[PDB]
Amino acid sequence: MKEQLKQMDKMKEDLAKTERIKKELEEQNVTLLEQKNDLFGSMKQLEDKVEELLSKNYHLENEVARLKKLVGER
Amino acid sequence: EEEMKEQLKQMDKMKEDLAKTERIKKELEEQNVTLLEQKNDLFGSMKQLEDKVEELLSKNYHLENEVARLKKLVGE
Repeated sequence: MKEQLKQMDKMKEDLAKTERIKKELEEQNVTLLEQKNDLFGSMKQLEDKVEELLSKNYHLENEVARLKKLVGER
Repeated sequence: EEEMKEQLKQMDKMKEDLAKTERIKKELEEQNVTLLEQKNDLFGSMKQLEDKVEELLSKNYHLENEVARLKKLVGE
């Protein structure tokens, strides 16, 4: 019966360790989900930015081309 | 001294509380490694998006200088 109290003593520290690590992982898990979400939010902003710049790029190409003719270039 | 059955059992419930917690722990490590991979892939896409943003900003800049040059050329 004495060894059990001991076997239990060790077991208590193992459970305590495993539990604390389980809690760290839960927190980590929560941080990752919120980080993936942040990246989705950032990509949506960049995609719209790319859209906007693309329109500006196409508009600018049309201006240059028109002005190229007007001045007799290339 | 017949109190042993109490802790001898308390011992058994602890043996399972430990196996359970370890099983959940390993599951979480697993899921977290997955989320980590998914987080990196997303991060990569974003970077590429950023690469595209810079390139466009750069082409547009050159293009705006052309308009400027050409306009000046017309006025001379």
